[PDB]
Amino acid sequence: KVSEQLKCCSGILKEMFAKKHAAYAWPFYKPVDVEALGLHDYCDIIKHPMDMSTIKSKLEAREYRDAQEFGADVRLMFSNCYKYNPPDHEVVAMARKLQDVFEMRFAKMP
Ligand SMILES: Cc1nnc2n1-c1ccccc1C(c1ccccc1)=N[C@H]2NC(=O)OCc1ccccc1
Repeated sequence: KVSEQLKCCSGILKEMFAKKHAAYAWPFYKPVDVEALGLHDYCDIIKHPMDMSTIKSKLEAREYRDAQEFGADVRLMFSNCYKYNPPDHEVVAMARKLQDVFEMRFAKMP
């Protein structure tokens, strides 16, 4: 069961990285580069930063003990985005589009 669900989770992340979703997924590929982006207050507001590459590394290092732990990291990524940015921000619109993809696949896990 657990190995099966983590297998599915790897398939979900792979979909999220796929060219099909690149136009709204790209901001989540890597850790937020606060210095490059000039986000002086990002670490004041966001205590547990998360991104798709860190999630990929954690999967491949077999650091998730079940699918819900993986699920909580993905949702943390998205929540950090919603916490930091105003609701009308361009990056929030992208986050919700990508969360469409995640939530639909995640719910249909065996
Ligand atoms: C993820 C995530 N969470 N927040 C943010 N990203 C993020 C992470 C990585 C990369 C981009 C972003 C974008 C973003 C994404 C898409 C469009 C616009 C902004 N916006 C970032 N937020 C912000 O205020 O950037 C200022 C800004 C605004 C405009 C330009 C430069 C800097």
